[PDB]
Amino acid sequence: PKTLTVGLFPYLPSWNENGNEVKLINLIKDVLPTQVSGYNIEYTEFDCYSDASLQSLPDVFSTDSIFLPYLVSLGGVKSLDESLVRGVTGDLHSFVSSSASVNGSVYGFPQYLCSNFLLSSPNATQQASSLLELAQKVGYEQIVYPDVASSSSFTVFGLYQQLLQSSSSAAVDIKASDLPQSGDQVNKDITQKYRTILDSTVVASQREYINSVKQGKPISNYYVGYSESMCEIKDIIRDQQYNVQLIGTSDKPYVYTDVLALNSNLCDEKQKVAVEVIKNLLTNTLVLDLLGLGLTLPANKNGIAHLAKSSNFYAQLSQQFDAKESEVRVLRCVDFANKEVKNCAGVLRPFL
Ligand SMILES: Cc1ncc(Cc2csc(CCO)c2C)c(N)n1
Repeated sequence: PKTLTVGLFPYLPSWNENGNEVKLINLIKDVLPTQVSGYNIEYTEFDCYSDASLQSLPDVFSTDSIFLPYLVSLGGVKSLDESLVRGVTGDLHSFVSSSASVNGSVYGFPQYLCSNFLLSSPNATQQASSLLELAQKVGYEQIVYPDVASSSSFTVFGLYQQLLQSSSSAAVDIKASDLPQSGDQVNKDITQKYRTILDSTVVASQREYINSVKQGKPISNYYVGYSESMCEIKDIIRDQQYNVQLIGTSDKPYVYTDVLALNSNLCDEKQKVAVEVIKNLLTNTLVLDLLGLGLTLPANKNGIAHLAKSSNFYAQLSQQFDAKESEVRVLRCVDFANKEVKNCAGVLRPFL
């Protein structure tokens, strides 16, 4: 009868000790209430990195803000009042709030924060402000960066646009015309800088790096990747005193944000229930504590502060987001999504 379909961001950490796989998204799911305000609540995994899923939105969904402006253009999302979101999330960083803003309007509740952070060892032989700077200072094959070494589509597409584009505001909104279509459109200067980072990257996966740290013999004192990817050594990061920081590939540091948005076809009775479910997701201390176990970052200052009270890891990031608040950029797409990203990455790859 009256059911609320909730689409969750499914790309959360996963623990594994051979055979048995524990997914953090399952832990969070088995904590959220299935009965709210008379409505039945269905939590399912919503893959925003699938064009098919972006074509059929649920009542409420968690999408990467990278597709948000394009998602707004389809009209499938509902505009929200500034006060309504503020009363749920609380204080938001400038880049976080701007990541949910499209055409001077808020289109969802910021849920997750992420970036390619730099995990520096205690024996950090070098310090840097950009990955280009760290590439020159340390040298050939010294930094661990799995997504760059493996040339992941979103990373190949991502870094290229970060090096190329520049903005005064936080939102770096690009169109489909700004994408290389062949090879004569590929900026060689940008591709030259990407190569320097790739040259400074060791040919090693994430699993190989983690196992090295666990065995006490790290393959490198430098690691770049998602905060969630470091969750299997969160104790070692704390004990041995590893360092984390917002580092840009060049100049400005980039950030991913996942945003809980409401469908445009929601009635007034469903809108209040959806907000209630959302307010639970963002403020429930048990949910936040579970996020802390997977080292994934809440988007609001309150969620970050809560986890910063018992984690030095979160403490550094909270200091980082505050110190470089005006410098952080967020890449977004105006009139394209996954297909055009995968295609653009395929064009760029040979020139790397
Ligand atoms: C919380 C969080 N962590 C990481 C990401 C970034 C990501 C995760 S999977 C994926 C697909 C790559 O092919 C990307 C870009 C995100 N959006 N939110």
